[PDB]
Amino acid sequence: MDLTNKNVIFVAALGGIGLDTSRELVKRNLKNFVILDRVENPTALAELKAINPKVNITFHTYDVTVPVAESKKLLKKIFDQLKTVDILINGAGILDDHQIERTIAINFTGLVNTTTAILDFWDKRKGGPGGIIANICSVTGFNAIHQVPVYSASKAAVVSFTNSLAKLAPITGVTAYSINPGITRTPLVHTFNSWLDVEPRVAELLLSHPTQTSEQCGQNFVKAIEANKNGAIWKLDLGTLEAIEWTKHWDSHI
Amino acid sequence: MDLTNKNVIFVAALGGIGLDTSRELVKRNLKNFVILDRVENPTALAELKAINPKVNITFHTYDVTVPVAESKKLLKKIFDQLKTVDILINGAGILDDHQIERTIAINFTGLVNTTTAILDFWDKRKGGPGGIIANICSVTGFNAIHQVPVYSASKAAVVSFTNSLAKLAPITGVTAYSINPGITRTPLVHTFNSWLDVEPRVAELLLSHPTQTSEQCGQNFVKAIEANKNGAIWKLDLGTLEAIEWTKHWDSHI
Ligand SMILES: NC(=O)c1ccc[n+]([C@@H]2O[C@H](COP(=O)([O-])OP(=O)(O)OC[C@H]3O[C@@H](n4cnc5c(N)ncnc54)[C@H](O)[C@@H]3O)[C@@H](O)[C@H]2O)c1
Ligand SMILES: NC(=O)c1ccc[n+]([C@@H]2O[C@H](COP(=O)([O-])OP(=O)(O)OC[C@H]3O[C@@H](n4cnc5c(N)ncnc54)[C@H](O)[C@@H]3O)[C@@H](O)[C@H]2O)c1
Repeated sequence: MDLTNKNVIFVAALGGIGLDTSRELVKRNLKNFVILDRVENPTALAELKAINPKVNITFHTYDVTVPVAESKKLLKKIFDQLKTVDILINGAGILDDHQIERTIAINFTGLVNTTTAILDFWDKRKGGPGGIIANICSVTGFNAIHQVPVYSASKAAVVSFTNSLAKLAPITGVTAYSINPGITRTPLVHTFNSWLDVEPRVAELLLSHPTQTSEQCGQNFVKAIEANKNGAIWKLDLGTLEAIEWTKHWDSHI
Repeated sequence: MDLTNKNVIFVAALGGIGLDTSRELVKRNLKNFVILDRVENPTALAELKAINPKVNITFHTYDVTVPVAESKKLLKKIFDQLKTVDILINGAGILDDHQIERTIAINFTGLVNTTTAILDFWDKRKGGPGGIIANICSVTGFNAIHQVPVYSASKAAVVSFTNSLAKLAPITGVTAYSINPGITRTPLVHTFNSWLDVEPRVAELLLSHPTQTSEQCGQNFVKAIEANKNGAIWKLDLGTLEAIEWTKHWDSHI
C-alpha cells in the first residue's frame, strides 16, 4: 500500500498510539485523513496540519458505542463526500476492568459494529469496491494480562474477528489485518483497574518490565499498513514489527 | 473431583450438550444439581429427576444478560439453601450472527458476569471457601468458523477469560478450566445465521465433515470435570478428550 493519495478513516486517531500513528500517516501524503473520535482535540489537529499541509484533514465526533445505524449514517456521509475510502483503522479502546460492560462494548462490540457498518459501502456483493481494515487489537489477545481478564478477553475477541474478516475477503472484497502492540507508554497503562481488584499494583508492575514508546509503535504501525497483508497478525513490541503464525488447533473444514 | 455428594450449579443445563452432560452428572450421585436456564423444559427436567431420584434437582429461571447485582441475588438464594456450592458450570450460548449485541451479551458478557457474581460468595479474600468454574467455550475460540465471526470471537473471548481465571486462583481461591466442544450433533448447529449472510448454509456445510455425538461429548465433559485440572483447556472433538497447550506468543512478565 503506497499511502500517497489515499483516503483513510481512523477511529480513535487522537489517543496515545493513535496520535503517534497519525503523525506518521500524514507524513505519507494521504489525500484525505478522516479522524473519528469521541472528543475533538484542536491541538493535535494543528499538529497534524503542521506536519503536512498537503493532506486534507477532517474531524467527526464519533462514539463506537452508538448503534450500527448511527455508524452507517456517519459513514454514508463520509463516503458520499470522498466518493472512495481506501483504509479503515479501528482504534478505540479502554482499559478498566471495573467497567465490564463498557470494556466489552468499546473494545469488541464497537469494532464489530463499525466494521459491519462500513461493509454497506464496501461489500462487493452490494456493488462496492472492497477495502482494507486495520484493527488495533493487542498482544493481550494472544496471551492475557490475567489481572485484567476482561480487557484481555475483549482483545482475544477482536484478534479472532480480524482473522475471520481476512478469510471472508474473497466474498466481501474487504481485507483485514490486526495490529497488536505490546506494552506502550500511553495514558491507557499508567494507572488502571484490575478485575475485582485482584492486583491494585497492576500498572506499576507491568511498567517495571521493558516497554516501547508510542513513537516506535506508530512508526511500525504505518510500516504494517504499507505491507498490506490480508490476514497478517502483526506484533508491535519492544520497537519491532513481527508477523506471528496463528496456531491451528482446530479446523472447521469449511 | 469426586462428584459424590457435591453441589453443582449448571447454567444452561437442558440444551443440546448440557442435557447429555447433565445425564452423566446426575448418574454420579450429586447431592444437589441446580439448573439455571432461560427457558423451562419440563420433559427434560422430568427425565433427569428420574435418573437418580436421590439427587435433589432444582430449576430456576435465569437470564445471563441481567446485571451482576441480579445474578448475586439469585446466587444468594441458592447459597442460603445449599450453604455450599462446589462447581459452577457456565454453559449459556447462542449462535446467530444476525444478533451481534445479543451474541456478545450472552456468550461473553453474561459468562463474565455470572463468574463475577459467584466470586462474591467464593472469593477467599472475603473469607469464602474458593470454588471451581467450568466454562463451556468452543473450539471456535481457538480457530474460528469464520462465517460466524461474531460467535467465534465471543468464544475466543471466553477461552481467554477462563485462562486468566485459572491464573488468578492463587488470589481468589477459584480454579477454572474450559470445555471446548467440536462440532456435535445437537440443534444449535441446525440452521443458523452467518454474519452479513456470507454463507447461508453453514450448518449443512459443518455437518459435511466428521463430527461427534452429544452423548460422546457429555461423557468426555464429565471426565474433564472429574480430572479437575486448573487452567486446563479441554478439546472435546471427534469423540475424544484432549488437553491443549496454549501457544505462548507474548508474556506480560507479571
Ligand atoms: N498502550 C498499550 O500498551 C496498548 C497495547 C496494545 C493495544 N492497545 C490498544 O491501542 C488502542 C489505543 O490505546 P492507547 O494506548 O493509545 O490508549 P489511549 O487511552 O491513549 O487512547 C484510547 C483511544 O480510544 C478512543 N476511545 C475510547 N473510547 C472510545 C469510544 N467510546 N468511542 C470512540 N473512541 C473511543 C479514545 O478517544 C482514544 O483515541 C486501544 O485499542 C488499546 O486497547 C494499547
Ligand atoms: N453444538 C456445538 O456443536 C457446539 C460446539 C462448541 C461449543 N458449543 C457451546 O455449547 C454450549 C451449548 O450448546 P448446544 O449445542 O447445547 O446449544 P443449544 O442451543 O442446544 O443450548 C443452548 C443453551 O444455552 C441456553 N441459553 C441461551 N440463552 C441464554 C440466556 N440468555 N440465559 C441463560 N441461558 C441461555 C439455552 O437455554 C440452552 O440451555 C453453548 O455455549 C455453545 O455455544 C456448542
